[PDB]
Amino acid sequence: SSWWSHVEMGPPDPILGVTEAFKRDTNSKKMNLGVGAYRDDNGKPYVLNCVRKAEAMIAAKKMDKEYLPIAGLADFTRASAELALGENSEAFKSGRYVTVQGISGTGSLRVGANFLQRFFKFSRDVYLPKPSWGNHTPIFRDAGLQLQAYRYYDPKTCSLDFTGAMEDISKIPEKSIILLHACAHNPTGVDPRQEQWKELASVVKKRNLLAYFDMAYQGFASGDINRDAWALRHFIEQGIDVVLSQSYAKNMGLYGERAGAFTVICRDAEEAKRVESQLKILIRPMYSNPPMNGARIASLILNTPELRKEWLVEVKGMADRIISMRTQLVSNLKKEGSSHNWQHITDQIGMFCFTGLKPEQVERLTKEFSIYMTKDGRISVAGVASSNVGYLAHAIHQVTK
Amino acid sequence: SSWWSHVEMGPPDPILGVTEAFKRDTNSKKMNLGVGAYRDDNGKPYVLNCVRKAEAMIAAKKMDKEYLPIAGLADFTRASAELALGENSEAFKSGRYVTVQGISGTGSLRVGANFLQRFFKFSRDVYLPKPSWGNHTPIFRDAGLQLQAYRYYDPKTCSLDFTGAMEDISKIPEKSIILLHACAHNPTGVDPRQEQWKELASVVKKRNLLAYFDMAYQGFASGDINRDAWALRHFIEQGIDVVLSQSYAKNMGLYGERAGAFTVICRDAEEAKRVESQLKILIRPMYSNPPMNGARIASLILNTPELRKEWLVEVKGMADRIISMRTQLVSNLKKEGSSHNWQHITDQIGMFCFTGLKPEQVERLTKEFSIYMTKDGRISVAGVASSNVGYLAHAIHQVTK
Ligand SMILES: Cc1ncc(COP(=O)(O)O)c(CN[C@@](C)(CC(=O)O)C(=O)O)c1O
Ligand SMILES: Cc1ncc(COP(=O)(O)O)c(CN[C@@](C)(CC(=O)O)C(=O)O)c1O
Repeated sequence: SSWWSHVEMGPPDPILGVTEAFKRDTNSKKMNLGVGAYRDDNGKPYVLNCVRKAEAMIAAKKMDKEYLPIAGLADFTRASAELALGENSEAFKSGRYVTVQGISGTGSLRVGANFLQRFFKFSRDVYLPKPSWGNHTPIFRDAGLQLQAYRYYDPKTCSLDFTGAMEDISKIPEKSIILLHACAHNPTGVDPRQEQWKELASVVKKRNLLAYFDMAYQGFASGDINRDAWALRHFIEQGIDVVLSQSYAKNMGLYGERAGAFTVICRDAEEAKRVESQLKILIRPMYSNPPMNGARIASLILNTPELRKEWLVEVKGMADRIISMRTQLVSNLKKEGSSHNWQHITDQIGMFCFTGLKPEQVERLTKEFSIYMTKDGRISVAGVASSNVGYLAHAIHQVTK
Repeated sequence: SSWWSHVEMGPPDPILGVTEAFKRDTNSKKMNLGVGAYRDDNGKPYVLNCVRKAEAMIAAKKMDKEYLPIAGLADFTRASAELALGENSEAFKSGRYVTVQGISGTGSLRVGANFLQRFFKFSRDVYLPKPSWGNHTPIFRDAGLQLQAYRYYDPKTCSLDFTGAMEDISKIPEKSIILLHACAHNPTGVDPRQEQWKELASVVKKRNLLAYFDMAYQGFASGDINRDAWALRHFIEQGIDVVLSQSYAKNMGLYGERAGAFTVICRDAEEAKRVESQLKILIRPMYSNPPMNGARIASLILNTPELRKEWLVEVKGMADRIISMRTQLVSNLKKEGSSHNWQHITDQIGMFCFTGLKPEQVERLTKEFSIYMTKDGRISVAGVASSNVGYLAHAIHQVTK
């Protein structure tokens, strides 16, 4: 017997594990529609133009690789706050916030759950939608809080169960924590309507719950960043002090560089100066300081007028294309002769489609066509190219026929 | 009352907090001898030549920014294992290890403490030397283990208390955890002698303790990487299955890029395949996947024959210079007319000197000369340039006179 003879084999990740499996397939026509990762119309990873140019200035500049403050690059930190909040914003104009650079959305989400475990003295309960992104569970559980659920999706009608959500939300105990997805709900692609949001805001404010916003797709829901931050701002402007996590993994295609941020909306500037210190105390014994590259890239872009403009034209370009892939898919399904209603494909927003396929179908998909998706029926439409939309339509159809 | 009205002001970091304070000083002659960060002889951050060239190949190559497996870049991962272990090594040749890319030394150290909290079923006790690097405490405490201490430094004689260490170590309960610094003990600069190491190995093996090695200075103790890994290898070759954390922050000057790795020495290749899965399950809900840049740089260097050679000439160059700064300092102290014995300055190895200065002296140093060090009397000699060795000697002397 050794030290680790009792450590058993744990399973591959529900999501990430798909990329691993995909990797090993020898089928020349394999498609990885597992993770939410953008591909150009050639079905090739796409590094944004503004990104290529921002990296080049960094180089040109001959910058050091010295340790960053515990909290991250100030410029990035500040530029994020702003991207989330809006320049007009009183919250931002008053400095009543604390933004800390995190290890992308995941890392921010975690710093945040660990902050909460430590200082949220009113409850240990975090409420997640049904369904929610898989990683939300272990992130919160590992940080040490309890998990709960509120109704969200209605698979019978392929949309938001608003009456059920309102009922569940209306009964969450006061001062509990609720996780809401800012826009492009994962894995559903169905977000509450503006009017619906106004209503949720009321009940959240009414029940005095702490709103935890996960903002991983700003600019992917509508192709417009300010429109994507509506709901978030609407909440804060209603007097709800939220906490939020931002990812630059998809909107900037900085996936493996890992750039993100965790923000806390406080009552005052002084309150923020104290939350800040405790966040740093939290981060220090975790990874000490954050990865500089991704943050340097982001910041140069966010803070360089022409990089910001180009960035926005590119975020528009990526959303339009997913749209053109959605369109083409449904169209192909009818063309293959599909008797099914594929309306949700084009109804849904974001990088995926929550297709409704059963596990046997997902299974057949992988094995007969070398098409990889998650077991919940979620496909990354973001990863389809003009060249294989036909192939997918066909397979989806065969296994559905 | 708000959400965070009860969150109090926590203090600035013992180490990192020094850089912050340093930042704000307007004294044109200020020196930051707080953190262990290398400066060239002009007292300027130094980005290694092999680094500048490896970054350039990355660019030239026009590589993607796609998500990395949960465990890191394989090449980096493997190249690390090797750097730690040696190519000859049976442990390495047998594949009885698991190396996971971490967020530098800190992040690896943490993934490791969280793994231990989760799977080390024999104790919750981690033994640290007296003194140890400040961050070791909160890293382990936050991960959830208990902290203990074993005697190490003897301030009366400015060296290792070998008889006291052996006594303390000889009584640590079986299957407990002990943290040992591979080389260039922080903040002491005094490492056990080869013969001393052989002896420690015996008692560790004898008491059946789990050896946790912190390898943040490989190549900084002697200017030779294989010599720096002696002790580590000696242990494993004695049959001790260690766990270790590596940082590329100093030896490669990748500070803010954050490249590191956590390794576990297992009994078999199959045991390693199972520890690996659990490590991934651990990492996933933490930061999901690691920062690619630093790892890409490291790997290209480690795995490119000519980059490895140049890298080694540069690691030699950095160690020699610290040595020349140590020499020059003591020399200057006598020249200023110091009545004190500064022998430890040149006796000590690594990036610092554990000077012995009292807090009032440290305080006067900062305020009258704008020279920043940690309160424990630790100065980063690595940060001295030919141009200010005189200034430091003089100040040290005034405040000591
Ligand atoms: C809702 C949501 N939040 C946070 C994250 C975290 O991403 P980051 O740590 O890379 O910033 C993701 C990632 N969703 C992806 C793209 C990736 C993943 O599973 O990690 C997905 O495939 O669902 C997400 O979908
Ligand atoms: C013994 C030891 N282990 C691990 C680390 C972690 O460094 P990394 O996370 O940057 O890889 C350091 C850093 N020691 C420094 C340089 C930096 C610090 O305090 O974080 C020091 O000034 O002591 C260290 O001294």
